[PDB]
Amino acid sequence: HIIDTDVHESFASLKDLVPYLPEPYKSWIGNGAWRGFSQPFAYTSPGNGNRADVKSADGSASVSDYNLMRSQLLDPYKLSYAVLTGYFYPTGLKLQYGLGSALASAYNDYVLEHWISKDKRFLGSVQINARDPEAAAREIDRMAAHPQIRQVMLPVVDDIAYGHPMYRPIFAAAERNKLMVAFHHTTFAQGPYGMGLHYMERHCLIPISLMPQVISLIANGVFDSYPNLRFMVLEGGFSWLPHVMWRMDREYRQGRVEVPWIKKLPSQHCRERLRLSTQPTEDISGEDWGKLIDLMGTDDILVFSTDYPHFDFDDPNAAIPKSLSSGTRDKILWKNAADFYGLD
Amino acid sequence: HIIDTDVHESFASLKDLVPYLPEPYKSWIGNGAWRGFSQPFAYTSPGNGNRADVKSADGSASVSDYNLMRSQLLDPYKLSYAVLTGYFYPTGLKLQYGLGSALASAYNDYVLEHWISKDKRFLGSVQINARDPEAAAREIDRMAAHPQIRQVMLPVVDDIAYGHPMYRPIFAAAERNKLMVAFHHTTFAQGPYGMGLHYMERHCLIPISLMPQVISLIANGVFDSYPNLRFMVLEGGFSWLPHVMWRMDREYRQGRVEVPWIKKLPSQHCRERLRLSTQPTEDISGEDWGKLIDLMGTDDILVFSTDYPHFDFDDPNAAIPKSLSSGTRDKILWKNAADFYGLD
Ligand SMILES: [Fe+3]
Ligand SMILES: [Fe+3]
Ligand SMILES: [Fe+3]
Ligand SMILES: [Mg+2]
Ligand SMILES: [Mg+2]
Repeated sequence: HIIDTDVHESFASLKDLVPYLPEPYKSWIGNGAWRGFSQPFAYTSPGNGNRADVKSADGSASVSDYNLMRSQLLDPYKLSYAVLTGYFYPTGLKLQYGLGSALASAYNDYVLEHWISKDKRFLGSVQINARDPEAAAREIDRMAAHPQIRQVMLPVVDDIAYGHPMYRPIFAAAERNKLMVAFHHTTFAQGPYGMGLHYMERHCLIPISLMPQVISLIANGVFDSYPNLRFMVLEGGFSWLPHVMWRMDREYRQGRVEVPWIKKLPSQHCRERLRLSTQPTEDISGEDWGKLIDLMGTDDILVFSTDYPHFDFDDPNAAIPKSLSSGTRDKILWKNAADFYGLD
Repeated sequence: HIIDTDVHESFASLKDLVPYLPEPYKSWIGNGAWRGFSQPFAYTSPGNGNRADVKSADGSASVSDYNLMRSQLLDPYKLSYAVLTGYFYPTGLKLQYGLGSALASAYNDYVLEHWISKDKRFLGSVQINARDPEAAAREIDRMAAHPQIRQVMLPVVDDIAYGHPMYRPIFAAAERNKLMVAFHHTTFAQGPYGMGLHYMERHCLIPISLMPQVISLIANGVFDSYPNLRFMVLEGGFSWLPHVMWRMDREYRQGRVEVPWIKKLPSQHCRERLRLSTQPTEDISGEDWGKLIDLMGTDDILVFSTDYPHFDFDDPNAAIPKSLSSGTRDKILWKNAADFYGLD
């Protein structure tokens, strides 16, 4: 039993969405008025962000061929489930919201037709344009129909803290439709002072772009006001979570006159309803895993992911220390995710 | 012994700096053309950011009376040394660099005459305007000649990552003058998406404004370029340091080719020359302290501080768990700081 919570599929070409777009957007994209995203840095690994044996058609760090994924990932590792978390994140567009929203819908149509419908091991994400939270809510209502769709994907761009009350229609729609919430960094993710000055630094900063989302959701009452949502943060690490939990607890105890809508200790909200992917490895010893899980106070929090097809892919047979107890190992590799997605 | 690495003294009024200012800044400040900083949020603790029993003359979260510090902190605890870290950080001025630098200089004159020269337990910090690194370097040259001056303060404002090469004259001047480097957050410290929406969330975010300075300094070669410098990050916590060290090590291994100037593993750099204060408390058990020290791989890193006179003052007799070994406790309470400042 293995569930993979982070897999990056994509179209082969941006014009694959033209059949799904209404005019004028259809003509804008068909005639080349916008050519898509191009990450604002050079990858320093061979393979251009992917493993060396995976290329997408448009060059991005993704996979555009289901046959390649099935033959490299799904079948060889005998995955029970693989969560498609996308890669084309229209929330990265900072103007022309009507365009970003039409791209979000068109992308979800494309993935349902050429991915999710091809394999029962897939669990799908609703991609959205979070800059129009009401349109995003309507796309969530649209796509929650399909029983394999299980979460909404909230992309971490440069300028959005998702606990801002502007975004509440998104979480209300997610809850309404029995979908969970997932967070993933974009090519625009940054620290307080930018992405740094080199690729290696930009990549060190990815955890720093994501810890404020946990802090934001809790301080602004997102956990308290949608009790049926669980929240999964992918690819930001987990070794920092003891500190984020203890810190939030201290600030809650000292400052609760200011935040009376928080009705549990932040650490308790997190143990109950926050999940963090294990990928990428920090190359940590087995006894160090056990210590960190102790400090977290539970083994319910970690979910396995490979992050196929990216360069720092986590081999399922080597990422999770086998010295861990069997109950904990089963939780990390599949039970924690299974409970998150309401499976079995 | 006990050495306090974080104590916030200030002037009683900004006009106290007039006697040290040249024209036209002398007249600007004396006549009230600028009235100083005023933090952009309401404190939610009784005490306006301070202990309920300490009030500064200008209303800021600091202490302006040496007699009060001596009888509330220096004498009652038998402090061997106290590091005056300031509070008024002119780097927060984002224009009129000439004025900002004259204020740094004036402030340093004030502190030497009315604070440092009054008590041999004080270690002093050079306050600067980091927006003009060449002027900042001349002020470091000017003040380093006093023996109690032992470090330069690098304030963490909203928009400065100190690893950017523009800042190298500051590190060059520190190393040349045999001073160390300390970082402290300002009232302008923030995360990637601002300082949040509540005071409690702004306070949660402080460690997020400080972790990127460790990442910036290492990735951009500050550690390797200035091997005789030691770096202290204050008030950011320390439970996050294992993640930051592990992450940076991982990024280094997979991306050396981009950063050949980094001659040691980031974790080794940190174990040897990065220090972190223990304040404020996260309320964690002695057992858990020992596990975190395990995860950093040394007990050389932590330095005690009270952060007098702030609301989350750490009492020297209760902040450091007693189940830790006496060696570790001695290192934390004074020996790590003594070696950092070149004392005893
Ligand atoms: Fe991923
Ligand atoms: Fe990735
Ligand atoms: Fe403080
Ligand atoms: Mg000196
Ligand atoms: Mg305290």
